[PDB]
Formats: sequence, structure tokens, C-alpha cells
Amino acid sequence: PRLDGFILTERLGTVYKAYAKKDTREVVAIKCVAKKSLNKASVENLLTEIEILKGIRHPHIVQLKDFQWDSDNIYLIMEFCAGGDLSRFIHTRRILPEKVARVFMQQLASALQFLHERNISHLDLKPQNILLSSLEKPHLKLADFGFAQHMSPWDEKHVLRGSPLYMAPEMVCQRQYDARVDLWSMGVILYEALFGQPPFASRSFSELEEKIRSNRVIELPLRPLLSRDCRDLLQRLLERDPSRRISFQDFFAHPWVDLEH
Ligand SMILES: COc1cc(Nc2c(C#N)cnc3cc(OCCCN4CCN(C)CC4)c(OC)cc23)c(Cl)cc1Cl
Ligand SMILES: COc1cc(Nc2c(C#N)cnc3cc(OCCCN4CCN(C)CC4)c(OC)cc23)c(Cl)cc1Cl
Repeated sequence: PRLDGFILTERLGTVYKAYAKKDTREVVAIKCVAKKSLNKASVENLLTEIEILKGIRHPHIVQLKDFQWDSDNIYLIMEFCAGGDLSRFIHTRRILPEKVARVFMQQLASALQFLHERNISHLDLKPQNILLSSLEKPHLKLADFGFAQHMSPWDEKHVLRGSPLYMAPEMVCQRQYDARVDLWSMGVILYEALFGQPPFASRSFSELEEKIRSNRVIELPLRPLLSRDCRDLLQRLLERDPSRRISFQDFFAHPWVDLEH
């Protein structure tokens, strides 16, 4: 068995806020899923997610504190993030100034380098999956490892993974992909922070699909005005051909990011 060790206090969205019986200052968010709701596939994917999360600890990744179950449900017991999600942070400001976006991208890059060096791909990077430690001067943390996979540079995958407005175009267009899809998604996040919406925002799904399958190079809006190094990074992340896209190593070393310094 049963959900043990926690006092539930509030519905957050099903997700509950709770505190540990042994340390009442330790606050957690508990995601509750009905076993009825899950495929054979989905049971198998949930097990790979838990195995991925149990082995990692990083200041920019939401920590799995515990995993439990009873007769009817599974419970993912996560580090509580009091600042909400990056989606809301952006939308309530409309757009972020370049200087703010830069600090944010450097934090996200630290987490992506940690995962890449362990041959882990997240595969669903987006602002709704990035949580904030507080409302002002936040620390950003990666959430929702539900699509994450073990992937070294050798591995080629086929099953679609991620979210329509964030997915690298080779997933739809070529029906095969590799770890470099996550650099596309990082490009989308940065574009959304600076301009207010993903580059393929559309009135219908059919309109979005046309944009995904187009060969037209992405045109960065000319307002707001951004630094040359910002534009250079953006343009190289948002390359449609993964073989032409900026490398992981080159992304981590880019002067606008500069993860070593
Ligand atoms: C995306 O994926 C996942 C998301 C979650 N969900 C959360 C995790 C995690 N992880 C951590 N901390 C959370 C904190 C939350 O709210 C904080 C308070 C925000 N304010 C409330 C007051 N009003 C006025 C302004 C906004 C929260 O709220 C919905 C959900 C949280 C989980 Cl448990 C699992 C997965 Cl897979
Ligand atoms: C697998 O991956 C992805 C697939 C999609 N694609 C679509 C999603 C989704 N998702 C949802 N709904 C869609 C609806 C569509 O057509 C509706 C209009 C039908 N016709 C109108 C004209 N009359 C004569 C014939 C019928 C559609 O058409 C091409 C594509 C859709 C996207 Cl957008 C992204 C990702 Cl990642």
C-alpha cells in the first residue's frame, strides 16, 4: 502492499501534494495512475522509466524519491517543485528577454550533458516537462521520463516518441531517428522562450503536419532583436537534417551556452 510513509494534503491536478511522515519539511508530488489504464507496452515502458530514474541524481532533473503501488494503482513519488512549469512562466510574461533565456538554456544544457554521457535520451523535451524550484530566480529541472530510452550513438529507433509541436522532423519524414532528435527539441524550447510559441504553431493539425514535412529552412522572426551568437545557435539547432544539425559537443561548447565556464 500500500501507499505508506506520506500524508496527502492537496490536489495539484491525478497528482497530490504530500509530506513524509518522518520529515514533515520534505514535500513531494505524487502521480497516481490506474493499472487498468495501461497497455502491455505501457507496463513495460513504466518499468524502463523507473529503472532509468532510480540510477540518477542531478540538480537539474526532478528526483524520483520513491515508487509504490497497491491493488489498483501505481504511485510515482517525486521531488516537489514549488514554482510550477516553464510553459506557464513563459506565457505569463509572453516572452523572455535574451539574458533570462540564456541562464535557462545553460541549466538545461547541464542536464542534457549528464544524460548524453550516460547514453540516456529523454525524447519529450518541452516547457510543460520542465519544472521550476521557485517563482523567482528558478532552478529548472527535467520532468516526465515516460518516453526516455537507453540510446548510444549506434542506436537507431522507429517508434514515434514525444509531442507534436516539439518532435524532430526526421521522426515523421524518415520514419527512423537517433539521439540527435533531442537537439531539435532544445531549439524549439529556446525559440518558444524568445518569440512566445513553437515555430510550427498552427490553426489545425493538418497545417502543423505540412510544416513538419516541408523542406523550407526555418526563418527566425526579425523582432525582438537578438545577439548574433543567439541567432547562430538557434539556426543550427533548428536544422531539419540531423546530419547537418549542430553536434552535442558543439552545442555544449557554443559561446552562447559555454557549459565549462
Ligand atoms: C510533467 O510530468 C509530471 C509532473 C508532475 N507534477 C509535479 C512534480 C513532478 N514531477 C513536482 N512538483 C509539482 C508541483 C506542482 O505545483 C506546484 C505549485 C504551483 N502553483 C500552485 C499555486 N498557484 C496559484 C500557482 C502555481 C504541480 O502542480 C500541478 C505538479 C508537480 C509529476 Cl508528480 C509527475 C510527472 Cl511525470
Ligand atoms: C504521427 O505524428 C504526427 C502526425 C500528425 N498528424 C496529424 C495529427 C497529429 N498528431 C492529428 N490530426 C491530423 C489530422 C489530419 O487531417 C485532418 C483533415 C483530414 N482531411 C481533410 C480533407 N479531406 C478531403 C480529407 C480528410 C492530418 O492530415 C495530414 C494529420 C493529423 C502531426 Cl500534425 C504531428 C505528428 Cl508528430
